[PDB]
Amino acid sequence: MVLSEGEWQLVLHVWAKVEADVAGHGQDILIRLFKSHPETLEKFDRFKHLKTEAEMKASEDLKKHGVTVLTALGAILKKKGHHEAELKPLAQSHATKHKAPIKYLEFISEAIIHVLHSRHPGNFGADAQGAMNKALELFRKDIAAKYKELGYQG
Ligand code: HEM
Repeated sequence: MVLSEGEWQLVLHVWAKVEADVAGHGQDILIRLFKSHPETLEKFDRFKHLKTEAEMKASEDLKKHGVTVLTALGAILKKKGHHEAELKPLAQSHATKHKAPIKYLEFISEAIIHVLHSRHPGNFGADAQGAMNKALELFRKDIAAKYKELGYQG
């Protein structure tokens, strides 16, 4: 698929606001994922012991991982579709080591959209949400194709 320039501008305009507080957004997104879809927590040996939202919010480790996650995603989005090199090591680790199914990438996608909608209503109207959804769908499609080349699931 291909996004237009005007779609990429909508994506990077809201992402510029996210980047004012990467750690806070990273925490909100992972906590949303883990509360919405508790099954995903089981993939993280590092975090699986966390019982409550309160425990998640107080974890320095979870916050650090949120920063890692959003920094990797932010680098991919700023490539505006030209992200083949950034995607390769990410696909390899998530297919072979972490075993992160496409369905769980859908779930974190939903979590990202929820948090941007909650925190940035003025810059995340319907057209901006549509552009962010397309960017994330593009990401998932390209990662699924690499999963296939690497010998993991769809
Ligand atoms: C926007 C989607 C995601 C991005 C950009 C992302 C990014 C990253 C990065 C950069 C790392 C560290 C380096 C590496 O191991 O590749 C990592 C590790 C990891 N990811 Fe993801 N990830 C995403 C989605 C997921 C999902 C949905 C799952 C599983 C439900 C997952 C499970 C893991 C695990 C288990 C680790 C290792 C954590 C640890 O023990 O240090 N990832 N991810």
